[PDB]
Amino acid sequence: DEITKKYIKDNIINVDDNIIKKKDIFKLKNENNEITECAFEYFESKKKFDDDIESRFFIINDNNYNENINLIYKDIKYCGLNIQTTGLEVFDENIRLIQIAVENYPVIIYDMFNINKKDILDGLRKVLENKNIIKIIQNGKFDAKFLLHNNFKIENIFDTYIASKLLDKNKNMYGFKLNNIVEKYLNVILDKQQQNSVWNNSLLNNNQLFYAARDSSCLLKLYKKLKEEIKKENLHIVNDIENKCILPICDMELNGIKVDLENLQKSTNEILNELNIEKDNEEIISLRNYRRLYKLYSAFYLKLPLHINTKTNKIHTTFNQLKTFSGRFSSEKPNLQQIPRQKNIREIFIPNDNNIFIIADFKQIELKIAAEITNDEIMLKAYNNNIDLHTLTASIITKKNIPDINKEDRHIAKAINFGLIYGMNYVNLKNYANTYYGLNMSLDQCLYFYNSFFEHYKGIYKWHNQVKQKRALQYSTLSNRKVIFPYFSFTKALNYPVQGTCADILKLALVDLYDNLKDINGKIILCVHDEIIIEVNKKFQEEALKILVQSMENSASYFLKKVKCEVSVKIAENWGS
Ligand code: NA
Repeated sequence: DEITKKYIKDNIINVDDNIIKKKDIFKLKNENNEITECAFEYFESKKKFDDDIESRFFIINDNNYNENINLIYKDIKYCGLNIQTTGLEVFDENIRLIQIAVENYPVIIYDMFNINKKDILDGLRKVLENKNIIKIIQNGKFDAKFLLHNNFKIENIFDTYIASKLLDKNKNMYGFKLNNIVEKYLNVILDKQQQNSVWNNSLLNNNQLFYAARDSSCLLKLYKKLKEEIKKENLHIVNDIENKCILPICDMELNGIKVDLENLQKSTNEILNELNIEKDNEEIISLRNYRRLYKLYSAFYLKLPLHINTKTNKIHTTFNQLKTFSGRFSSEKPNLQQIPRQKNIREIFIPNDNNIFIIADFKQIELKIAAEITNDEIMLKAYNNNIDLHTLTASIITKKNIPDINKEDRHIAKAINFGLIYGMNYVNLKNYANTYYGLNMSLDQCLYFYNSFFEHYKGIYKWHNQVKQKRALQYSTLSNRKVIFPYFSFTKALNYPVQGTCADILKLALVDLYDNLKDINGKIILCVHDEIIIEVNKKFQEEALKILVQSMENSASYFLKKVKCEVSVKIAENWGS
């Protein structure tokens, strides 16, 4: 095979006989400041492509290299970053190729396997590092993980998937592939034909480089149009937050979380013993106890070891920030939000030797947001004077005073608050309290709760009547996250703004946290519900404490402009304390 052996010096296998090595002159304007033209050797296709998408490209080996190529980067503002790797899991794979697409230029492809001189990469590294160069990516979290793990400081990322996923206003589950997005906004059907490629071998296939290169080219025009649609429907803030939240997410996944095997397998054998005890064993006893221990055992304790990286005893879960309807985070394999909320269990999660955990929580942020969005004078003033809404509600229900209040009144107040705020009638309220609070409150009594509640909280009353009357399907957030319902659901309609705003505060907090937590080399570990976990060296204890508090408070203060959030923090050696 002579045609196949045609471009072996460039580590390319010519299968379809469709590749051409062309050496020509390029019109650069760099060097010093004068227009300096330079000759390069690029590759082109014999077969002409249908629509107008760049397919010409350079390949970079340690053998063949031209410093002048770096001059292409000089004075750019955005580029199409797209890498190909030897698999999925970064920790057990290597980066094959790294591609950069530049306006009106053929794609630049670094071959990482054949390269060996570091000097070359300095161009790539400088670009990726350059805070002022926008790197356009498809599924940026993935590539970003690989790069950060392979030590490539990246910054200023624009994610096409995020853009497309937001412009969807969350009304479609599928249709977010590169081909689909391009086919939609650019109106160009990609040739596709991408079979299961093997980047592991040192010979690069012919067609795969073309298609791959195109997958970079389209990111430019696509970035332009998507950018335009974003700034049109006012989603700049959202995009800013999310696209900046990429790196924090990568930090979470890369850092993982260490687990103690002693207490783990101890609890395994113990709960297993109690399980078999219940197996050998009124009604509530056998049923609830057996199935409870069964879930804690099989559905948790037996599941967890699957994701334990044996040698490190770390769990590296995968996070998602747009697969959630509300907008909050979602973790999978395992699902951290699915793990029980007890002390005995979570105790098995520990920091590393010279490190220590810091765990922050947002207190009553749901009702705080609801208070501002609703703009209820009574609730806002109650918060401004540092008073728990449950204490308030309890005082309004029982007509007691703050000294004469008692814990049970706060209990009832909790049921009433979390019940009625999210819109529900006194009947369902009785069921809700009777189920989740075990309170035999008469229907008349719950009616009294309803009337007193809404009679006092006129803000909430107006909010409810507004939503219930307009019966809108479109809904937004303080970050302006638009969502479209299929049908008008009252509860969901009331709930979405709150949950969404909460999510926004969490993400913005993680971004600010990721940027502030660098000096003491502090690590981000976890974000579940309304609590965040960071791991820092025992030296930076009080420091990291102040940092975390200030960061979250700055976020909550960014969105909320007339409510002060209470961030309760605990410096711990365990998740449970
Ligand atoms: Na790709």
